[PDB]
Amino acid sequence: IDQSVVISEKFANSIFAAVEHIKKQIKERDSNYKAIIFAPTVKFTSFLCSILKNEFKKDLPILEFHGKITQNKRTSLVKRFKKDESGILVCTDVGARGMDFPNVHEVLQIGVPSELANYIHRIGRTARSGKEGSSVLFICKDELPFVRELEDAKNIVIAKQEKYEPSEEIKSEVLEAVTEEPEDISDIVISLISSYRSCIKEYRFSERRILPEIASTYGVLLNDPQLKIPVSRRFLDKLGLSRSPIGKAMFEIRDY
Amino acid sequence: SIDQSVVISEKFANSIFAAVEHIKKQIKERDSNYKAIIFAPTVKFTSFLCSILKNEFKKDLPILEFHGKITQNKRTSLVKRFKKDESGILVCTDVGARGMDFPNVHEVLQIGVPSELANYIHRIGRTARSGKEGSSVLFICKDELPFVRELEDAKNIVIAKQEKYEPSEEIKSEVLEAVTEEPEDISDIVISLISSYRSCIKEYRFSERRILPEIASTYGVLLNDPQLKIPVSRRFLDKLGLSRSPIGKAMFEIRD
RNA sequence: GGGCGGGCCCGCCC
RNA sequence: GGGCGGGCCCGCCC
Repeated sequence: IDQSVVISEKFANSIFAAVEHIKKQIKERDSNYKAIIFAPTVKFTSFLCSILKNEFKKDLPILEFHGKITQNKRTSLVKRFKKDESGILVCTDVGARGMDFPNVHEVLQIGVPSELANYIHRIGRTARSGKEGSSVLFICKDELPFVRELEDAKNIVIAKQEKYEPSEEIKSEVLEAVTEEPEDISDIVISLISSYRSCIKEYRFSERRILPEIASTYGVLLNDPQLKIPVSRRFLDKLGLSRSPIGKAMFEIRDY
Repeated sequence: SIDQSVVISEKFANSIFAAVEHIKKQIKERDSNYKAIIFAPTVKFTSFLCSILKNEFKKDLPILEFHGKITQNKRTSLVKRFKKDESGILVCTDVGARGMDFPNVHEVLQIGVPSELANYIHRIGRTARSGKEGSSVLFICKDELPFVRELEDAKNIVIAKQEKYEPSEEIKSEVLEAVTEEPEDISDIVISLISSYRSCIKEYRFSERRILPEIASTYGVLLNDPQLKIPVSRRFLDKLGLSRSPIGKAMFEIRD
């Protein structure tokens, strides 16, 4: 397994990095690309499918797959993806139940996994039964402590590292194809905020840095970097970031 | 070291009385030095059992409620507490088993069959530990019996002591009077049992035509009107998929 | 001791 | 789509 890790300045930029990477692979392989792309939350998984569809609906079949997909539909698109020699399966850390897919070229990871163990489980889906394979972990600056934890804990090193700053061209291409409304982007980012908040201690993250960055994804996606997430003073209490400067950095109070 | 027995009652509901009587006896004989685990199929039913057992033995013993929908903090504490207690009854579902090794447990009671054939073993493991003696009592009803035959054929276990049980009018009144729950709650409770039992029919070779009406009849029995059926909407009956079924007519009273 | 919310997943049934 | 049971991680209040 040829493991690599693409670091970006902002969490959001991991999205672009991934889209670009996919475009390159499709061009080189003439649309003979079959990859699994993992995501931290269900809402963010669906969000990724939209983008990937708007980008590569024509070239590849984009498959959404997570816990909140009904069992019938889950059984059918596992069978389908087993058959497909081309397509991208976007999913969360779903159970291995019957997740043995042949001829998978790459496993992509946008953002760290919920728990340290899953990193191993994810890359297992490629380079099996003799075939070659690659893994690409797209993270941001503030997620880095995860890689260190992979070594100290599970004793795994990622040989190839690389920085990434997105072109103004790619940012516009992606964001333009985003049809979701602000209320949906908020739901999406909040699910990320909660996910990342849950794995701070485990990955020795810096709360004061990581949360604001994740939240900033809201503005970045709505093409207004300095626009913060609108919430009620009550909702903020419900998150427990009410009297916190981190909260003032992440959110815009609107209780009037 | 495990003295296994099984008390068969005519109706599911009667297993409740059988258990309460059993517990009273053990308390009398042991002068309240009784420590037992009593397993239950659903959460709501577990809580319902705690109410009864509290009204019956709050003075003599500590009654502890323990299931998946108990918050992790409260779960850590009452595990510690029960480990320490030399007297008390833990009412729970097939929870855990993350460190569920409780010392000096005298009996494991089981009201109704377990969800999985395997769990029967797991449950009785909690007694007769590290040399000490222990006993198991399985309270079931006529229609659950196929479970015992399945235990032999599959798991190759035989329960030596059997006993048929028909409750006195005295005990029925003692228990039911202490029940503070309202009819809407008794409906919620029985429905959880209806669904639990419906999920383990094929596995235990139960007769749907017999077992479900019996479980549902628990509603009347508890409200002291044996022929009173469970009130539900034609919509709710469709949600369960027992709409055009005679079994549904036997279990429910339609109010569309 | 009591109350409440959030992220991910698994098993079984209709 | 719904139901029953369960696992892991996180936050808040008294």
